[PDB]
Amino acid sequence: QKWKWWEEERYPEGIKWKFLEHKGPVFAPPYEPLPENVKFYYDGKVMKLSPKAEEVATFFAKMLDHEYTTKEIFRKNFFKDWRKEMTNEEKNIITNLSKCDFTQMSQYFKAQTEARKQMSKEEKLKIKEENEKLLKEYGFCIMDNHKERIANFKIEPPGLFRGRGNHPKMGMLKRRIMPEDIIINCSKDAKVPSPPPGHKWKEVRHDNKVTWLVSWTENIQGSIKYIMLNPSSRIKGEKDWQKYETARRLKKCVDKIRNQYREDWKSKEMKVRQRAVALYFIDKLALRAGNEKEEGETADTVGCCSLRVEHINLHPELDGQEYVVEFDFLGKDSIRYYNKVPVEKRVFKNLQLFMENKQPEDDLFDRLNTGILNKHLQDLMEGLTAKVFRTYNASITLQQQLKELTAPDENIPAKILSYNRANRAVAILCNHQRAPPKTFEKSMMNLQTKIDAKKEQLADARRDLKSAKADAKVMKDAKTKKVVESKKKAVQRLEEQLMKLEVQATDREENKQIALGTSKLSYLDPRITVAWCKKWGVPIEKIYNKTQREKFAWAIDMADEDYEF
DNA sequence: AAAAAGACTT
DNA sequence: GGAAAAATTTTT
DNA sequence: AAAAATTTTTCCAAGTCTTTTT
Ligand SMILES: O=C1NC(=O)c2c1c1c3ccc(O)cc3[nH]c1c1c2c2ccc(O)cc2n1C1O[C@H](CO)[C@@H](O)[C@H](O)[C@H]1O
Repeated sequence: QKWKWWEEERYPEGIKWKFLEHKGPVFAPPYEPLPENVKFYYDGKVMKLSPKAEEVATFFAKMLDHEYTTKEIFRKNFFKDWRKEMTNEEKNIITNLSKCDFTQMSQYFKAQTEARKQMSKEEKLKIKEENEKLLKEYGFCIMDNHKERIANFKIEPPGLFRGRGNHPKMGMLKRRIMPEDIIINCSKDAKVPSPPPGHKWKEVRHDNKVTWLVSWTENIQGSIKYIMLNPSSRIKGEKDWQKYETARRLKKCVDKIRNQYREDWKSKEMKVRQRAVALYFIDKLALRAGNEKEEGETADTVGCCSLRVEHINLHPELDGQEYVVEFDFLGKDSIRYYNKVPVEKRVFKNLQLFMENKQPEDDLFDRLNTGILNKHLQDLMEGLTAKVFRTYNASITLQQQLKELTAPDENIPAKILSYNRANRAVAILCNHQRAPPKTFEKSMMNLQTKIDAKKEQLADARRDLKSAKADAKVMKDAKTKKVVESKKKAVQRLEEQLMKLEVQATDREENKQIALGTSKLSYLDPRITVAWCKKWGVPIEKIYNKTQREKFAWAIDMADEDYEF
């Protein structure tokens, strides 16, 4: 049938749903104990571990081939949380982690992973079918007259935290979520889910002000984790559309604001002069608005409104250009932003006033935060917040670059290269850097020998064409004229295959150190892509995959070739 | 306000 | 949503 | 067949921003 929610009357602000019914969450598979043959050693003597401690042991044993299991924090934190999980007799023997031997456990787990790849077709088909019924019983929920798919109905299995970068809590045990940790959300008129036999849920609420189905607190940072609906849903979609419409509401007066902060660099007060240079960095240079986070709980990473004096270095003339600012800091997910950038005169002179009488450990932009920045952005435009500047700047840049890289005479695969090249341009700006895959980028040798193999085929096609024109000299008739037709059609068809493999090769080389993914899903308006695909006749299925085609369903229907962001 | 929470992004 | 796995696929 | 490159689920957190409590 297919529900077109985008044609319906917008949902009144306040309420998110009227009805909500779901079979609750699926719990993480229980611990399957280690057999009599797999032994844990301590001080070279055998030790049978109690089911609680043996479970945490398995969590360290599996990551043993990694490099972080030698880090001080990972080992301190781990051993702390492991000592808790032990019995009073084990706490007395096991004084340190360094005298423990996990090798037999680690080998068993490297053996089971290997034994799972050698599993028979009859067995694999049995797991894949009982996995697809789990998806039909717990995978969907009812939300207002329609069935909507759930995002992550499965609850996270217990293991060890690593997080990203230099984390202070890395190594800590993520404890198993029991039904008693779960808060349920459904309507009054709905069938409240039944908890696992001989268990009870923490609290069953009916909050129609919220979009979640199940929620709970996780022990590492204490933040609330949620079971939300799949992107194809109304609730996640109507909001994603709204986002991209508030990026357009910025476009019609962006130049007005971009020519306001410029004059504010010459302002009277210090607070007004800081807020303006901050806004410049977010807009033109693409920085996330740095929210102040607690120290010693998360990694030391910053953003704009949280940048420190040590993070930026000033240089007058570097390699030929005036007023250069050198950025060197770890952003979200510990990803480094290195940027040497020629700015205006009044900016470079302003940064000196901010770094005046301050130490390297102090915050560059004092008398400012994200809330002080956002209050001004609300009085500049309704709904405007600091992240709309990444959405706008990304979406507009995708449109400008497509209007430049799409040649009307190009064939279909070459047009795709253009969209990727334009996607790439947005990935570099919005800082979605990546590290080259370990030993997998050497398979570039195997992709080039597919292009050099097609040249071997064309070096026989061009020399097959030369036997069509050299035989036209001796006896020219209707049978010899067909050899100049059939052996010219082949040269053109093998040449369009070499072009296709040279197009798809330039993609992988230039897109080595960046990622299109984040931008594609969360920053680029899909209507810009659909308009493009309808304009050049390129089928959408060649740009958007199975998942994204369902997420952006609203853009695939409602959007003509004439859409202008 | 000004932390501390809770809800959605990315 | 990127990085690692697993369910598929193309080269061997 | 059986090693190997490409493709799609399943692991794992870290931000932005609004809403409570203190
Ligand atoms: O960029 C990301 N880095 C991440 O580590 C990440 C990201 C995204 C993400 C980026 C763009 C986007 O559009 C959606 C997205 N969902 C993410 C992550 C996670 C993520 C990480 C750990 C985890 O346990 C659940 C997660 N979900 C998930 O996102 C939500 C977290 O509450 C849930 O819907 C569910 O856990 C699962 O989908």
